[PDB]
Parts: sequence; structure tokens; C-alpha cells
Amino acid sequence: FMVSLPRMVYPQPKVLTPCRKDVLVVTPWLAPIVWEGTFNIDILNEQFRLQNTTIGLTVFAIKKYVAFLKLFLETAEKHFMVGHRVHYYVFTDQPAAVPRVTLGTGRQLSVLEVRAYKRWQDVSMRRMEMISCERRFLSEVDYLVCVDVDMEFRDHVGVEILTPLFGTLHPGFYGSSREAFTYERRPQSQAYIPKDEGDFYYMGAFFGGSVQEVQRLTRACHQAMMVDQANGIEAVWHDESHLNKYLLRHKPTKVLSPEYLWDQQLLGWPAVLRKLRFTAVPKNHQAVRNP
Ligand SMILES: O=c1ccn([C@@H]2O[C@H](COP(=O)(O)OP(=O)(O)O)[C@@H](O)[C@H]2O)c(=O)[nH]1
Ligand SMILES: OC[C@H]1O[C@@H](O)[C@H](O)[C@@H](O)[C@H]1O
Ligand SMILES: [Mn+2]
Repeated sequence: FMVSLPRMVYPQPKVLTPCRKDVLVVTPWLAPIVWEGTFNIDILNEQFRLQNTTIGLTVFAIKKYVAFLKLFLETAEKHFMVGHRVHYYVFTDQPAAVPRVTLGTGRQLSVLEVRAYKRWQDVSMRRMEMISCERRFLSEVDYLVCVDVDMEFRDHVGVEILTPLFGTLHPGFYGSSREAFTYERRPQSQAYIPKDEGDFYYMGAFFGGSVQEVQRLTRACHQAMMVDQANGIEAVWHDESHLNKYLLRHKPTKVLSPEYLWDQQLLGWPAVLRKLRFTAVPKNHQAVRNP
């Protein structure tokens, strides 16, 4: 049950004036696509604080990737869900390498030790299995957000993203035709998507939803990965290929714009992005992924 919102004074929405004319702000299945200028964060904060919403954030920091945790967590403290209850779940093979970051009130961090796989591909792929400790999240949070660690927050990421199931537009493909999307194209893989199908190319680095929908997604992607393994096939882009297949067949109830997953080194700061909220930290793939 949801109580009434309080009286609030804010600018009237104008029906014959769009917030954004340059971009698509709603998908064909009537899910909002979240860009700056489409939301009044004061209305949304009130809605979600009246539900006493708790947001869980999962992040994996395996082997050398523990080096990314200090910046990831300190910038999350400045920009992620501030004002709301937040539970960070840091999955790592080195609990003593987790930095001691100072947290604001109402925010907590749990360290979950897990095994380290040798291949960076398996480390990345096995997050779906790892996420899918399930009774724990149902008791502790309302929503789960699942992100890469080699990242930093630079601007607001808040309750405008929350919904039963979201994906994020990959910053390399948001202007691309679907034939150019790097979906898995071999019919032998569970992740296969034909050239004439696909709405968007979603990023594996940022998805989330309610706990129920995230466990559905991560269980289905892990099951599909295990089928591929038994068939001796590994999808072209690993968990991201499976996430794409799942979100094609189970449409997300919001889509985040690429404000929410950007790489300023590779892609700069285009005019269509009013804010760069969550961005890649430069790294050397070969060095950081191997001993
Ligand atoms: O040795 C590794 C390789 C990957 N990861 C995790 O898997 C995510 C995805 O891999 P990565 O960021 O390397 O993929 P990219 O964004 O470079 O495609 C990382 O953010 C970490 O959360 C990790 O912890 N240790
Ligand atoms: O083509 C898809 C790939 O695009 C790259 O930019 C990215 O680093 C990979 O993680 C994968 O998303
Ligand atoms: Mn990454």
C-alpha cells in the first residue's frame, strides 16, 4: 500500500511540448527510455522513499580487478541512490583487498567470497550463476542492480532507473542498425539472434530490476550458458550475448540511455548526452586480465 504524495510545487508538464525531441524516450512496448530531461527526480524520490526502497548493488572484483573497487565505491557514495537505503554486495576472491570506504548513513557493504576462474570470460560469465545466494537478496533488498567494477560514477544514478526489469543501451551501438549489432549469430548457441530480429544492443555492464526479475534473468542466462558449454560453444560476447537474447524475449520495463554506461576515452561527449553518469575507467585488457 502506497500513501499519498505530499503537496509539491514543480513546473507543469506540457502535453504539446516534448521533454526531448532528439531521441526516442519510450520503446514500442511502452517502456520509458531514461534520458536527462525526461524525469522529475523530486517526484520519483518521494515515490520511492514512501516505499522505503532498498537497492542492492552487485559488483565483482576478481583477481586484479580489486584495484577498481576504491574509485567505484567512493564515487557510488557520491552519486548512486543517495538518500535511499543501499546494500553493496562485493563478490571477490580477495576479501582482504577490499578497500575500507566510508559509507553514508543507511548504506552497508557485504563482502561475499567466491572462487576465481582462470579465463576472464568465465569470470565475466559466471557472474550470472553467482548472482542467481537468492533467498538472501529477497530478504534484504527490493531491487538489484548488477554492474561492472572497472567503472566510476560521475553524475546522478538514482531511482529513475528502478522498475521490474531494465537493460542499458550499449554506448557503441545506440545509433546502429540491428544487422550491425554484435549479437550471437550462430544458430547452435542459445544466445542466437537472427539478423532481422532485435530491438537494441544492451550492455552486459549494467542491468537490474526487482529481485524476482533479476533472479529470473540470471538463472535463465546461467542455464543457457550451461547448455552452450555442453554443446561446446561459447557465445561471441559471453554473458552479454545471453543478456541480449533474454531481453529480446522478455522486454525490459525501462531501458537506460547510454548516459548510464559511457566510455569518454573511446567515444567522447556527444551532444545527445546531457550527462555522463557512469563511465569506464581506462585499463589495459591484456595486463589486467592475466597474472
Ligand atoms: O579478471 C577479471 C575479469 C573480469 N572481472 C569482472 O567482470 C566484469 C567484466 O569484465 P570486463 O570489465 O573486463 O569486460 P569489458 O568491460 O572490458 O568488456 C569486470 O568489470 C569485473 O566485474 C573481474 O572481476 N576480474
Ligand atoms: O561488441 C560488443 C563489445 O563491445 C566492446 O566495446 C565492449 O568492450 C565489450 O565488452 C562488448 O560489449
Ligand atoms: Mn567492464
